[PDB]
Amino acid sequence: VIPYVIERVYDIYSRLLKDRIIFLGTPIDAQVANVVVAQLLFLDAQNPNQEIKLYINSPGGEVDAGLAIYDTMQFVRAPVSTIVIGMAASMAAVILAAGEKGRRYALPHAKVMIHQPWGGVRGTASDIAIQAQEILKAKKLLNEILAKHTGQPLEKVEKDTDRDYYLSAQEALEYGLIDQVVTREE
Amino acid sequence: VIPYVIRVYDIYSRLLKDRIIFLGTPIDAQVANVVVAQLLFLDAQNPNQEIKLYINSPGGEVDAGLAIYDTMQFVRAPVSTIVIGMAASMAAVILAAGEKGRRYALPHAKVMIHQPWGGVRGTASDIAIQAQEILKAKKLLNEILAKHTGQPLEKVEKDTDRDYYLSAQEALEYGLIDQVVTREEAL
Amino acid sequence: VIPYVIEYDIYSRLLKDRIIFLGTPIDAQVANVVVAQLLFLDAQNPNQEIKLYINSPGGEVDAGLAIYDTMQFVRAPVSTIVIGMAASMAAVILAAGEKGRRYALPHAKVMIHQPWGGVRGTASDIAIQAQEILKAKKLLNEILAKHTGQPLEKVEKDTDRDYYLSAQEALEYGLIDQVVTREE
Amino acid sequence: IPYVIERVYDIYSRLLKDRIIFLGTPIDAQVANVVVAQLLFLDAQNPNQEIKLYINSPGGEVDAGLAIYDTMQFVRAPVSTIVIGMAASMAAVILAAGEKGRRYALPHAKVMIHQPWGGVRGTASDIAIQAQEILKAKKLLNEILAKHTGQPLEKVEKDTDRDYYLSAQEALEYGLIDQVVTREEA
Amino acid sequence: VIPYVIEQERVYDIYSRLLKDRIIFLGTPIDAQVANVVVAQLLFLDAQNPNQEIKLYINSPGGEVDAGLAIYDTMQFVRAPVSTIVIGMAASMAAVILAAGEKGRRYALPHAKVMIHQPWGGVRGTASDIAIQAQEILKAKKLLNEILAKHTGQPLEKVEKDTDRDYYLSAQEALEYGLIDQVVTREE
Amino acid sequence: VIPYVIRVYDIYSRLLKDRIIFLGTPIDAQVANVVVAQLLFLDAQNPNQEIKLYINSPGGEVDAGLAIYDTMQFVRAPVSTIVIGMAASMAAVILAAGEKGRRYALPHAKVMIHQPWGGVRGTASDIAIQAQEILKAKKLLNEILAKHTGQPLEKVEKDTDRDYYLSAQEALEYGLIDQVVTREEAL
Amino acid sequence: VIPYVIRVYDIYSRLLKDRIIFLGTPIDAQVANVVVAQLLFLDAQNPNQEIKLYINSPGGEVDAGLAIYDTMQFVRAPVSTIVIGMAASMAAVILAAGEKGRRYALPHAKVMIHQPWGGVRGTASDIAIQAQEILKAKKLLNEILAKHTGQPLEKVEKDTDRDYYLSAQEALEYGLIDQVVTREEAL
Amino acid sequence: VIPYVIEQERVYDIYSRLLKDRIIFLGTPIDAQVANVVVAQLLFLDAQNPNQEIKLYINSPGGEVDAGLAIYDTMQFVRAPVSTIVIGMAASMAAVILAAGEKGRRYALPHAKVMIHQPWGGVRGTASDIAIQAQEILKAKKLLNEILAKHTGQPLEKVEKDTDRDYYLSAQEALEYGLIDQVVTREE
Amino acid sequence: VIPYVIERVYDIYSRLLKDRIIFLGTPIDAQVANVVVAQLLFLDAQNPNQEIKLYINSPGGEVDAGLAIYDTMQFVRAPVSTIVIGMAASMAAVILAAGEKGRRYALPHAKVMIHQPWGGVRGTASDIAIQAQEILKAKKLLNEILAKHTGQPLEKVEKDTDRDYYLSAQEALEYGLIDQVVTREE
Amino acid sequence: VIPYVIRVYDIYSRLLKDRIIFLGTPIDAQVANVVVAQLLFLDAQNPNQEIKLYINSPGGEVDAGLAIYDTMQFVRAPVSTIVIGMAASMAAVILAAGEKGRRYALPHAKVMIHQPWGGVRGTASDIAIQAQEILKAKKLLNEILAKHTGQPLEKVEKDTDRDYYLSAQEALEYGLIDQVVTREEAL
Repeated sequence: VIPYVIERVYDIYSRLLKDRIIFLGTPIDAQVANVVVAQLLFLDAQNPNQEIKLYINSPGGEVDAGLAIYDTMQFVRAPVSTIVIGMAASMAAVILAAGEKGRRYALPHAKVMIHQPWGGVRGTASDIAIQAQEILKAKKLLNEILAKHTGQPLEKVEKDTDRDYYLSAQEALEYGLIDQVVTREE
Repeated sequence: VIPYVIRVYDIYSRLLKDRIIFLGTPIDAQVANVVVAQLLFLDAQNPNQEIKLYINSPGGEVDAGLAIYDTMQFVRAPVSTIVIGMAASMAAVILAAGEKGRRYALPHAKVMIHQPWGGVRGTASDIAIQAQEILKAKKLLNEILAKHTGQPLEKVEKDTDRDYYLSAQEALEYGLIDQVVTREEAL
Repeated sequence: VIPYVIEYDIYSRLLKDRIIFLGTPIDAQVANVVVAQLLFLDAQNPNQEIKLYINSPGGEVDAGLAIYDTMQFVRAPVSTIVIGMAASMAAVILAAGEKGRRYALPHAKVMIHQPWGGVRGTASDIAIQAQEILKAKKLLNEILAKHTGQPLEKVEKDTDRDYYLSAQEALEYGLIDQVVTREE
Repeated sequence: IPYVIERVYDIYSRLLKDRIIFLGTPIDAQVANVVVAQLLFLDAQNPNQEIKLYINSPGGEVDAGLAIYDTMQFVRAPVSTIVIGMAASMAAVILAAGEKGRRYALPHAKVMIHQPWGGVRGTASDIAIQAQEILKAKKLLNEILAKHTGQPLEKVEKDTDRDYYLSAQEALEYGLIDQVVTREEA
Repeated sequence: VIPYVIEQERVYDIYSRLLKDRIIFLGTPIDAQVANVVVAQLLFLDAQNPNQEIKLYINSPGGEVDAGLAIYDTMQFVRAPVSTIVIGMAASMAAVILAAGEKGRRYALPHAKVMIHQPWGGVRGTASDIAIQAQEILKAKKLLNEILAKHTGQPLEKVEKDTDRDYYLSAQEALEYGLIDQVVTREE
Repeated sequence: VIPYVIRVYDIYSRLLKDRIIFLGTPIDAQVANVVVAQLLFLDAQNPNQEIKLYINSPGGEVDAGLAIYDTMQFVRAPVSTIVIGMAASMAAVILAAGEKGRRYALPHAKVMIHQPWGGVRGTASDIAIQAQEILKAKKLLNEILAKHTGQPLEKVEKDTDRDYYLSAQEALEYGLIDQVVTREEAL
Repeated sequence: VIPYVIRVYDIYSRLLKDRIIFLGTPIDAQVANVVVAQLLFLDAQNPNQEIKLYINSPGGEVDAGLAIYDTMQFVRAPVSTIVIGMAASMAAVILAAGEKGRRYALPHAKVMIHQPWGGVRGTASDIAIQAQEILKAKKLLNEILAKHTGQPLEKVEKDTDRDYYLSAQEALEYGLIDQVVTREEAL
Repeated sequence: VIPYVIEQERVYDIYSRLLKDRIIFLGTPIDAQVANVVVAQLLFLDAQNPNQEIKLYINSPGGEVDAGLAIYDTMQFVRAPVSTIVIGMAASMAAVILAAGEKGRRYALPHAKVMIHQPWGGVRGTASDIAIQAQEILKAKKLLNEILAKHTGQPLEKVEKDTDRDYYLSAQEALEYGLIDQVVTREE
Repeated sequence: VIPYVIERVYDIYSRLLKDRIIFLGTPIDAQVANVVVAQLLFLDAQNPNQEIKLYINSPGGEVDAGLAIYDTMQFVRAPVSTIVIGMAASMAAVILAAGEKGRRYALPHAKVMIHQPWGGVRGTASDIAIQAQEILKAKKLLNEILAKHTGQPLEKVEKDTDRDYYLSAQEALEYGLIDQVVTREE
Repeated sequence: VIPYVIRVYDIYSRLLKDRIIFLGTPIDAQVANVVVAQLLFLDAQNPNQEIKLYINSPGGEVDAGLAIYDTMQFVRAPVSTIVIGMAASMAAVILAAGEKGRRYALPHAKVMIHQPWGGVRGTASDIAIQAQEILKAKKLLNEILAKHTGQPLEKVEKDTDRDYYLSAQEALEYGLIDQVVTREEAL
């Protein structure tokens, strides 16, 4: 059930998209990634110099899908501000941390969590070795991305993500995942 | 079966034009996102006009409910809360979080507060981590409740140990609402 | 298939004439949409009648009381008309219409009964839930006694089991004001 | 279940020959009836010789567990109880109900006591009746535990409000058993 | 929950709106119905202007061989040059389609992944029917290796050896392999 | 996810405006009816302008496929057929049934022809009736293929005994199409 | 299909007559009870004669595994343990708990040790109770392994953090067994 | 519907009756429970007489590696010589067990089939857990190739190449490979 | 529900096994093959010179399982007479035809059917090629076995088994699959 | 729930000792095999003593029923048939196939004859083959019925076109049985 607004009839999310606001509010798969990539490219084509706001409330999801969002944020000229409302876990926390530096925000009771990737393999030993190597490459890459955007040493990030690593908004600020905890509007 | 008005509105969209939002379901991430979206939209249209949030919900996910809570505190527009029916658990937190003086209940509405519910699976290491998170959430929700009701924290911790039901008048005495409204001329 | 009108689906068209249908079992979403319609019509005009057509087996107590409370709250008088059946929470809502403007079609029926529920959990949790339902049972008997004019002790006895009334019997009970057969 | 010759026994039937009964499953009416049948049989064979009830059970239905409890008190034969593994809820009541002086635990066995749980659907009148029955059951089980452990009733009622787990040594301190047994010498 | 745009009256969902800018998404596993709708957009855009570039964004694990080849053939069939961009993943038939973009206009985002491998299938039936189905798969396997060799510039024997099992490439490795022409990091 | 064009067309509806029809799914009665409806509509719009039928289908029900076949022969408008992807069984009959000279394949498209498949349960009398119908369908389809390909009937009957797969060039040699097209100028 | 021997024994019952018990399935309460019953029976038959416990199990419930562990320590009869196949988690604890000097492995048998796994749903209070129990079980199992292997407690706790697989020779180096046997004269 | 024999009082099902003649059947997929019951029969027969031959008839597609290795080790563990006979099929771990029979006493019926191939498995979990499981599979793969090389006399590199995919052998080919010692057609 | 006989208690099939009679009365899988092989080896060990009777009423089944039965019939010294009652299809018809020459029988309304094998393959193209080669080898082998035991030219057998090839008892006699149609007992 | 006699018999095994066989289920291969096994056993014990086959069956698979039929004709022992309840389709063929003069029905037993029922799936070629088999079975069963009843083949073909029900007295007049038996002294 999603309500509508006029002025031209908009659903609420389309209405906010007109104001350069995108929601990443679901677990992340290819389809979620494609629609977020589509909106980022659209907004950047309309104006490559105006801020885009990406609101995040997501438990994360597929690595390749999350990296397509990450890469498109880095690619577009428009600066992408990130705001976690609720939860930003796993690939969603990487995306949060990938916002334009200085414009990564959290609501006071929002939560961030980072952890190593999860996977599965079925097949002959030969096929398993191939797939295990890919997941091991993904694990290293995500730690490198997190270290780069938080300023933390890679060695520390690798230690912290070995299991589920939960951060309050203030703790995520100290970690370097966000730039500001926002409580009240101007 | 959602009715319409005429350019074309469903009934909830029509009320949204009048700065009325409904929280009438169990709360998950998707419900929180759409309520947050409506709050931000209305606050962007006019940060000085009241928003009314009608509540009829059994609660739901803590993170999702806290996203609504934080957005209510964040926006400049004052958010009046009205429980029709029931406001339980995270929905009771949100009810109590409305603009002070503008928190209302219909006469036969019910409020219920209780500690959070959860689940954990995994190794002992993973379970300890998840158990810590449930424990922090329980403490935080009791703190938010004490803060918006004025009750001492210890009393709240004790009252929410099991399901704690309040009538509208009892919720008023508890500090969860400001007024029980029976008739419209009384406003 | 729900047909349309151009000046609307048929229910939206009737809402333009200040008519609301309560024609399904009552849960939170049904209560919310009926409440929304009542508030909308009352904000359009707080002095003109609203007509609530009822054909429902009842449903959740909290949801039914949300409709009941909103009917009492709005300034607009809410006329109630049972077509078909009005059972349990829907019979409460019928009886709560503006006095003098509660109607029934000749073969429509009303049924009143104590609430129904369930509880699972430890003994401590069951004790809490049992007392909420027992408070609900008393309150619904009090509301029915109030709007019918029957003594509370009589209502409590009559609703111990399913208590069916014809339209004429519901009139005598005090749950409605008039059985209407013809339009005229 | 293996078999023994010298005319063939399964292992549990073979141990019954030595006056040993196993309570090794969740407790329902059926489990209670066969345990009761074994208690009555052994007591009729010899009302003066000890019976050994080995316990490894998460508990179960109250009425079924109390049928075992009552039959233990009823028979003249002394019933020694031994928890191997776990004795939870109604099974902890049964453990504690063994002949005083003859309630034993292996060193890593676990005991747990807690208030009863249940459910009912129906009219308010029917729910009121069922809630009353659960409340009487809760009081009765706390009274039985107070009786056999020597603990004050108020303490037992406070302890069983939620799951109350005890090690073997803690169960000894509680009064639920008489001895933690480690090796077969005494 | 796909958002909409108004007259950028005219109402577009976001993908229809990008289609107006000659952008097509291949963002799902490939079956006949996905292939048909991508072929339809290719034919439509080429009829509107046969000289303007088309951009095909790819985020797909691949799929049915016949369906992927319908997309491949339609790309060569239309006069409009089709640029391919892998965002996320381009595996199997999707990697064939990525590599089939206009030479010089095959792109990857920095962390996109490409994977190539021999086809997979199944058949039940009599030995006669199974032999027929096995022969079709072996022809498909050879054809896909030939198409890949053609668009990468790699020797056929190398491609056949590399696709015997799942062969994963980073964006930079796919450039070195010849499946793409450029890894793009920032817009400009 | 089917995109739209501008007033409002989905992409297939937009292409239908240019006299293009897709047969891109397994064939049942509902697929045949909508393809028949599009053929009749285009032929009524202009009985002299070409219609393009794009084919990517594994075939399907015989009666449904023959309704498409019969409607193509019936309408005055010439129907060009183009297999993109695959055209198997009734879809291959339909491909071969396009206007002589205007039956096309993309280079890696595939055609397959084979005898019909069915099933029946019932009494021996009922089974005998159903077996004779499938027998008549098998003969009729071989006759239609022989007609549109120019192949002798005994050859078609031998070839369709089991799944008979053809590349685009081999389908050209068979007489099922008139031209393999690589670039669009060829049409 | 379990064969029989002659009066009537199945093969496991026949081997039980020779004081041999198999732990060859995942461990739950029912498996522990029947293994306990066999240990008590053999020990009552003769408290001085060796019992052989053949192990091929992925482990299982902690309480069930500890009932087997405790009964082995309790009975006067010495219990030799022999892993054929695999002995993981509680089965590895049971293997290492055999009589000192009489813990054996076949050459390609494998041992694996790891911390316990569980789950719980419920209120925060109930979850806190269950997390402390799994925490106590995790510590207790590391202490038991340290005792029977001679390894320092901190090493066992580090090693069992994730699945820790050992060959027969590596389990010998760990102290989980006393001898790798290739031919039967070695026992 | 397994038939019975009487005192050939004493009642045997047919398999228990053949067990009396020191015959064991491995005629199902191999899991822990199959391995345990075969190990139990091996231990029982060897305790009754450690010097008399045991006959293990094989008709199995293989199964779990640990379970098959428990049978393999117990065959070497017992003093009694274990003769293996493949009737029907001996694939994977069952082919390892076939080849592990007493040298000179490994047999095949004329149309029996043998197949060898690398192990298969699966895992879900965190990357850390997956790496642990992948390492166990790779050790199992190497160990099984080493055991096969040992009992066939084949070079390790040859066995590793041959088991990369399903490697089927007729009875005569299995003799030439070294997995069996004799193809037997008629009794005598 | 299978009835019993005495003299010693036998089920009916075990009682007939005492008279050297084996039933192949089910579809053929490994388990069916193993139990038939077990009975053939048992009877041949009891007396390698006395006839064994194999009654057949089966639609056939797995090729490897059927060949294990076939090979054991050829292996044992005891002559195996085959009798089809009801139906002998596919692998069951091969087994029927493999009986001792002169002692292969059919009841008058029994039916025989021969046809090429059926299979399935799933996997990469490489795996499919391997499996398709195995089924093609099985198809050739079964035609060679049928030709050898019927005396028919291999080329004819290969043509006849291309689809389901049904034979009446008299037609199976003329084909060489059996030696005699039996109507009445001596 | 099958009762016993005392060395130990279930009730059907006890009656088998008296040369009584029950055909009391739908007929498939497994039922035919066990009835054939009993017929052969009894005939081997004494080829000169009557066997009684009690019938209460709706019929079943043709090949399975024909195996019983052929074994009845094959054995030297005369097989008397008695329908109690119902003998339909293949069970009616078997009833009519008992030893002439020894085919009986209880007074309210029912007999029904009808053409066979089947199913076919596959290509047209495979369906034609299966259709031929159903057709041969239909002709053969009508021939067997004409042979044991003495009815002309054409009449049987006509009567079995649909379900053809007979009372015991009508089955006697049809030639399917020889006697309706009401009381035991009448034998």
